Parts: sequence; structure tokens; C-alpha cells
Amino acid sequence: TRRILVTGSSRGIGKAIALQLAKAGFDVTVHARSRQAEAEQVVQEIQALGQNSHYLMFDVNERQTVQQILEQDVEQHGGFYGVVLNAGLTHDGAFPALTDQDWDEVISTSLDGFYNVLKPLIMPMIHLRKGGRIVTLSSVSGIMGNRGQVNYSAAKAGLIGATKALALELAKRKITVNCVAPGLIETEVKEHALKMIPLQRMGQVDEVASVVKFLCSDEASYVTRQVISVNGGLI
Amino acid sequence: TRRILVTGSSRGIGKAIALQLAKAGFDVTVHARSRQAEAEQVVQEIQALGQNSHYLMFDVNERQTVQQILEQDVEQHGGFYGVVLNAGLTHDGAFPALTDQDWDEVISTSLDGFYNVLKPLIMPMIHLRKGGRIVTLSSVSGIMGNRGQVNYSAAKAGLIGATKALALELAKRKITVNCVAPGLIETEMDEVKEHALKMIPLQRMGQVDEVASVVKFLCSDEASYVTRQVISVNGGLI
Amino acid sequence: MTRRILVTGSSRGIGKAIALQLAKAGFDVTVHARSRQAEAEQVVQEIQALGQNSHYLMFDVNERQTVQQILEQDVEQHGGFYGVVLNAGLTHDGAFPALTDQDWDEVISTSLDGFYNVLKPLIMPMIHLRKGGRIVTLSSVSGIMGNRGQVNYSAAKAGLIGATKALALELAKRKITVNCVAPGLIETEVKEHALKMIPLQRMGQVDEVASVVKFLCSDEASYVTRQVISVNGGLI
Amino acid sequence: TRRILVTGSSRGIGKAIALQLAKAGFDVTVHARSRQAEAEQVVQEIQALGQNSHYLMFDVNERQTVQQILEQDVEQHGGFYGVVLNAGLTHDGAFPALTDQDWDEVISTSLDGFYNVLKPLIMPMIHLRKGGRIVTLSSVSGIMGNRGQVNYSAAKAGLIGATKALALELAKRKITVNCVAPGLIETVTDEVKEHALKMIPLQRMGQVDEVASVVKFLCSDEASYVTRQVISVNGGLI
Ligand SMILES: NC(=O)C1=CN([C@@H]2O[C@H](COP(=O)(O)OP(=O)(O)OC[C@H]3O[C@@H](n4cnc5c(N)ncnc54)[C@H](OP(=O)(O)O)[C@@H]3O)[C@@H](O)[C@H]2O)C=CC1
Ligand SMILES: NC(=O)C1=CN([C@@H]2O[C@H](COP(=O)(O)OP(=O)(O)OC[C@H]3O[C@@H](n4cnc5c(N)ncnc54)[C@H](OP(=O)(O)O)[C@@H]3O)[C@@H](O)[C@H]2O)C=CC1
Repeated sequence: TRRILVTGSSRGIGKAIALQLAKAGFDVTVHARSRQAEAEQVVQEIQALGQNSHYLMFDVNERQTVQQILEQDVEQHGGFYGVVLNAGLTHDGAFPALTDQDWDEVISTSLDGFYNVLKPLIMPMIHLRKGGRIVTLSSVSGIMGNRGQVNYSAAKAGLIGATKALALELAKRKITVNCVAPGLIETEVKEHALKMIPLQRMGQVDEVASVVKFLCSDEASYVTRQVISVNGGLI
Repeated sequence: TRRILVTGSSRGIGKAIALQLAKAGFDVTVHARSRQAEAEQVVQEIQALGQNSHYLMFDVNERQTVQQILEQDVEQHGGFYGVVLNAGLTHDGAFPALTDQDWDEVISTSLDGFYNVLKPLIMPMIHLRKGGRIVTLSSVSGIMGNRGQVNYSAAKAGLIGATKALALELAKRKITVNCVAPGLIETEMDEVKEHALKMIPLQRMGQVDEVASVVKFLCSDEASYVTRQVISVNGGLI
Repeated sequence: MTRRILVTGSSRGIGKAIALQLAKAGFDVTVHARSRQAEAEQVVQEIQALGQNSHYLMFDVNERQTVQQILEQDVEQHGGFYGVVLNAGLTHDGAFPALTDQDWDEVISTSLDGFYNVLKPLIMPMIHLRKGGRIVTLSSVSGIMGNRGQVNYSAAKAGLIGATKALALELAKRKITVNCVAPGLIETEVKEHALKMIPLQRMGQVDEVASVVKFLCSDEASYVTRQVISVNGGLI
Repeated sequence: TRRILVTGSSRGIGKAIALQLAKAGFDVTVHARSRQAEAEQVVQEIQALGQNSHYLMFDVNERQTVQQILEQDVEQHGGFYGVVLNAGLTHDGAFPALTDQDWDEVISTSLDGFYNVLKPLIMPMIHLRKGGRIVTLSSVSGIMGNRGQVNYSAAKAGLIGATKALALELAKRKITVNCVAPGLIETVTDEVKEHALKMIPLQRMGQVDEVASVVKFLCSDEASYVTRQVISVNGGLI
């Protein structure tokens, strides 16, 4: 059974992605950085849906640790057919007010996390000889920029550049590589949503997960190199 | 049962869209300009799947005829929950070589067609009080341009602008409005297969169902937060 | 002989500012208007006082055969145009259900019929100069992103972008660059809405748009083609 | 006189930018990582053009060293009115074949370089109370991605997002912030020349001044309503 890894799937959008993929019939490996009990709960819910699941715990920034965990996981359970890079991080503030840690942790969590998670997994995916699916989670801010988020905008835009480049490299292997860029998602804010978003509301996590689930499906086999915005018309 | 009109659904991409929407559980109205026998065949295939279906024949450029046919159809069968504007036209040629007919017929079929079909249908859709779905079919050419296709590029680009603007107007009524922009799709048919191997990252033309599946997803209840978008289904071309 | 540029809709507004800047850059500039002949002649006088040759042409860009006859005769008398700026445009705003047939048709055709009707008689005279060339279309932020009450105008301005990009591909081998300038909200004749919605907190001035067109028409912009350049104060 | 810092301006695109800005009437501070003699030659050319100039030497990745050099320079010569961030590095290779150094050096040179150079300079620019100009140099690869360049594409795409976000924060100060994305620029074998002939609509690589002229326009007073933009100078590539 084809297996998909979803980073940051203990709660929020990542959890909703993991559950939709399980309902689609994929085996789903859960992941979290520190919330082991939440990850275990999602694992139980996936197993209740009739699919195999377990969790892995790592900070996507710990390069050598992520490699050891993923290589051991692929040896024990086979290569991943799909990977969803969902875990991200914000440290908001005006650009001259950002600290070094504000900047570095935000950039690396996205861009080093891309390298650290996917580099060990590309050849095991290719070796399944059945195509594959990679989906990254960016943001409206990675497309357009946002005040107080020069670091987050850079990180999520860089994720887009990496995703499009990787799509070109993996296309001949029938592996599609796409990005989903959510808008404002519910995880006086309702008044801002009423005023600024054409649909007049924040998105729900399943409205994002549905797009990821579609891209991971066999039906989406001619969609690659794309950034798909799920943002209620914001841009 | 929610009903969806698919223009140009007698064959090709539009037929695949129509069959996929029927399989998702929509009643589907088939449309063609002149190929009535193929339209009748698609209607029968949709009926055989367990959904209601009939066909409408019109040229989308005949503004007053289209209005009369659609108003009578809505009177008889209720408002459309969805409209997929798939019917299109090319007349390729270098810009100095294009004739008036080459230019006018390509621009109008996309832009007159958008107006002529949607204008009679907006209020019947809103009156359903359950949201709605509008999907237009553009092209990679409407995003980036293409040699020999200044007319088609303008026509398909103009469809993107109209789609995005209408998305803004209809969002408060829970009607999403999106565009699907295919790349090179195999609709039938050695040179064009080698051209696909070199130019397209996936190294092949797309199949009609690979376009129809994206349209089907956008028409589904699960795509309720996607609007104002151009979704490219092009094998990585751009 | 001096390179000559046609600016449609240059009797007033953005098109006038474009014509004056192109004259100051040393082009001969031909002024055009649909009906405001007195204003066209005043722009011609200013271009002449600026030191360049100028005259005006009057036509509705939708009158395909009349446009063809006027442009053919003008090129016969004065030579091919090195540049063409398609600036003249038209809005008929309103919610989509409120638009009349005329609201829709006049807006679509003024941009897309105008593109075809003005450029078809001029492309070969431009190519036959054998010195490259410049074509610039005026779109809008609405043609990129859409705007409420402007389904017709967004379609018209987005269609212009597609035409521009495709023609850039066809003409690149002749060293004719083809680009689009997409202004945001420009002051030509609300002020509080500008302060709230535009990062620069103000409307643009006509010369801020004209400066981009002038730059694209310059010899220095020889490697820029197929582009949509937004002049919008940060709006998108 | 308004002063502009151009990073990596001892040769190539950066040198062409520095010279064009001096001819436009700006004082221009040259920069290089190690090529000290080349930097001094550019300084002398700018002085001969009639503007004030000197050079600064640093690796944009050396965060605290850059901060100390720039703080001292602003102390001695005043805040910069403009900054042109020309800081990039490639380490090409198939993605699963990239080393840690291939990845990290490319990401950091662009994104650490943005932070390390611009953070010390934002407040001194604002304190001029005269507006300002920031231009970053990206690449067509940062817009569409490129095979063998997952690292460079991510680096150059991250620069675009940082630039757009910073444009939003500084717009109220009349500081415009824009990105220039060159295509293939002649900075050449027979193979490279032939690949330019076929991929690029203009059928040639760009020259350094064709890029510098766009930077120079953006830095001019006339470009005062252009901000948050990525302007591609690529011969029609995309
Ligand atoms: N095929 C491709 O590679 C690509 C296609 N597209 C777009 O996808 C859509 C479908 O592509 P394709 O499958 O080629 O279908 P076509 O674009 O070939 O149009 C075929 C359908 O449109 C109908 N049609 C054509 N002109 C009119 C008109 N004036 N009034 C009413 N109906 C009309 C035809 O009716 P009849 O059967 O009676 O002739 C037929 O049902 C089009 O919008 C096309 O531009 C975009 C990118 C690539
Ligand atoms: N002003 C703004 O805020 C913005 C404008 N734009 C675009 O910039 C361009 C100029 O804008 P603006 O300065 O407002 O001027 P307009 O767009 O109102 O066009 C005015 C000029 O176009 C001419 N014109 C109008 N219709 C026709 C026609 N059918 N045939 C021939 N000439 C015609 C007028 O001629 P006469 O003088 O005889 O009437 C006048 O010279 C347009 O393309 C517009 O869409 C885009 C974004 C914002």
C-alpha cells in the first residue's frame, strides 16, 4: 500500500491532510516535533480508518538526526510514495526589529526542512517505480509578501522556488511536485475576514486538506510545478 | 439535484468534464454548436450513469438566440448550479497573416461566449440559494502567449480577467469562479509526439481526463475555499 | 530620419504625458484622439515647441476600415512608425448583471479590436524600417487580478496582456520589443480610499506611468520584452 | 548628494550598475568580497565620472563583520539613500546529489546576505527623510525554477518574497523596494552561445548594461510609483 509522510500532522492543517489521505486509502505516517501524545492520537484515528500508521518525532532543522530517522524508517517500512511538507514557523516583527533567531529559525525551518526531509527520501521514492507525489505548504505571504513577515515571506517564497525546480527534476520519474498556498485559515479577526476576504470568512482546515488530497490523487497526474492558492479569493 | 451546464461537451475535453461531473452525482446538460449526433451520444452515456441529461444546441456568439434557449431551459428545468465554459476556438497564424475572421471569431467565441452564456444564468444560479460553481477553460497561451496565436492568447487571457473579476462579484453568494488552463492535451492523433517529449517536463501530452478531473474537483463541495484562481494543468510547461 | 512613435489617446491624461515624455526623449510623436481635436492640436503644439515633429490623427480605434485607411495614408506620407503605444481605453463600470450589451461590447472592442485595428496596418511598415521597434500596451491592475464592477474592463485589459505576450514572441526576431504597462489608480481628473488601500498611500501621477512607458521605448530597454510592468504603488 | 551601495560591483553586472548610477548623478560605494584591485579600479572610474566613491570589502555571509563595516561606513559618510543587493552564488547539481555545502552556501549567500546587508542600513536610510531605493537581483530561476538548481531557485525565490514584504513595510517612508530578475546574461563557449540562440526569443544572451539600465531606472526619481515589483530582464524567456 502506498505510504505518505505528512510533516507537522499532529494538529491543524497537517492533521486534516493526514486524515483525508488515510480516507483516500493511503497508509499515512504522522510526524510532530514535540507533541507525542497528539501524534499518537492522530495515529489512532488513521488506524481506525483501516490504514497503517505510526509517528516519527524530529525537528526538521536537525539535519543528521532527520536523515537517520528517515533512513531507518524507509528500511523498516519501504519508501514513501508521497511526502507533504507542512510544518512551518513564524517569528513576526518589523524587519529592523527582527532578531537573528527570528530570521534564521524562520528561513531554516522552511528551506533547511525542505532539504533535510526530502533529500533522504527522493531515491527511495523513485525506487518504488510507481511515480510519486510531493506537496509543499507555502502561504499567500510567499507569493505577495506581508508586513511584519519579511522572514516568513522569504521562507515561503523560497519554498515555492524549490518546489518548482524539483518538479522539473522529478517529472521524468512521474513524480509530481506542487505547492499549496493557503490564505487565512481558522486554526475581531472575523471582522477582518469579513472585510478583507472575498468569501468573507477564514478557511477551514479541511478546505486546505482537500486540495492537498486532490494533488496526491492519481487523477492529478498532469498537474506539476504549480502553486495552488486556497485563500477565499484574497489573491 | 444540482445541474451543471458544460458548453462544448459533445466531444474532447468538454465530454470528459461532462461524464466526470455526472459520475460525481450532478445532473449535466450537454451542449454543442452543430454536432447533434455526438451530443445525443453523450446525453445517453450520462443518462446510463443514473443522472438526468439533455442537450442544447447553439453558437455561443448568437447572443439573442442563446438568451432565449437558456431562459426557456431554466424555466423548464430550473436554474443551473454550475456552468463550465469549455467551448473554444483557434484560428492559428502569424499576426500579419491573420484575417479579420481569424481574429474576430477567436476573440468573440471566448469573450462574447462568456457574456452571452453567463448573463441569462447568473440570477437563476443565485436564486437556488445554495452557492454555485463557474469554471472557465483558458490555456497556457492565455498565461504566457504563444507564437502564431496572438488571437487565441488574447482570447484566453481575457477569459482569465473576466473569471477573476466575476469571482470577486459572486463570492458573497458562495459561488466560486475559477479558471482551468490546460497545456497540450491529446484529443486525437509522429512529430507532435516528439514535440511533447522535448518540451513538456512530463514528456507527454495530457489526457482529456487529466483536465476533466481538475474541473470536477473545482465543482465539488470540497473546493469551497478556492475562488479567483487559474489552475494550470500542463505537465509542468509553466 | 528621426524615429517616430504613435500614441493612441494622447489628447489628454496618461496618453498625453506619454507623448510629451517621448518627445523629450527625442522621438517624433504622432498624437491621436477619438474626437477631442482641439485638445489633440494643443498636444501637437507642445511637442513641436519641445523640438520634435508632430501632427495628430483622429479616429475611433473600433472603425477598422477607417483606421486602416488613415494609418496607411499616414505611413505613406511620413514613413513607418518605429514605435506604437496603445494607450486609448474605455471603461463602462457596473456589476455584471447590470452591464448592458453596449457596456460590454464597447469596452472589450476598444482594447482588443483596437489592438488589431491599429497594429495590423503598422507591423509591416515597422519591420521594414530594419532597425527594431517598440510596442507598448496599457493594461491595468484589473487586467491582472480582476476588479468588482469591471468584469468587462478586466477581460479587456487581461486580453491585452495575452495579445502583448504572444506578439512579443513573434516579433522578437526582428528586435521589436513588445511590453505592457499596467497602472494602478492614477490621478487624471476617493483620495481617502487611496490612503487606505495603496502601500504608497496615494494615487499615481500621469508622469509616473509615462516614465515607465518612456523607459521601455528607450534603446536601453532592448532586453526587456514579453513583460507586464505594474506601476501601482505596491497594490499588487 | 544621495549615495548608493552596490554589492559585488567590482565586475560584471554589479560594476555596470555602479557605473550607470554614477552617470545618473549618485555617489556610489563599491563592494567586493576579495577582488580588492578590481574594486579600486571601479572607484577610480566613478571618481573620474565626477562622483564620490570608495570601496568596502566583506563576505555578505559574515554577519557581525558586515554589521561593523556598514555601521562604521554610515558613521563616516552618512546613510545610504539606495542599496542594490547583488549577492548570489550557484552550486549546481541534481537535488539528491547536492552536498550540505552546495545547499547551505547558496541559500545563505542570498538570504543571509539580504538580512546581513540591509538590516544595518534600513534605519539610516529612513533617517535621511528623503525616501530611498532598494533593488535586489534575483533570477528567472527564482520565478520558475530550473533543473539542477533547486538550491539556487529557492534562494532567488526567497529573495523575491523578502523584497515584496519589505516594500510593504517601507512604502510609507517613500522608499521603493523592487527586484530585478535577469535571464541569461553574458558575464562564453560555443555550446552556451548556441543554447541562447534557441531558448531565448531575442536569440542572444543579455549584456550587463541591459540589466544595469533597469536597475538604474528603478533607482531614478521617475520610478517613484513602482514598488513591490519583480521586473524580468530576460529577452522574453518568460
Ligand atoms: N485541446 C487542447 O490541447 C487545449 C484545449 N484548451 C481549451 O479547452 C477547451 C476544449 O478544448 P477542445 O477539447 O479542443 O474543444 P474545442 O476547443 O475544440 O471546442 C470543441 C467544442 O466546442 C464547441 N464549440 C466550438 N465553437 C463553438 C461556438 N462558437 N459556439 C458553441 N460551441 C462551440 C464544439 O461544438 P461541435 O461539437 O458542435 O463543434 C465542441 O463541442 C477549449 O476552451 C480550448 O480552448 C486549452 C488548452 C489546450
Ligand atoms: N486613469 C487610470 O487611473 C488608469 C488608466 N489605465 C489605462 O491607461 C490608459 C489611459 O487611461 P486614461 O488616461 O484614463 O485615458 P482613457 O483610458 O480614458 O482614454 C482616453 C483617451 O483615449 C481616447 N479614446 C477613448 N476611446 C477611444 C476610441 N474608441 N477610439 C479612439 N480613441 C479613444 C480619448 O480620445 P478623446 O480625447 O477624443 O476622447 C482620449 O485621448 C487606458 O488604456 C486606461 O485603461 C489603467 C489603469 C488606471
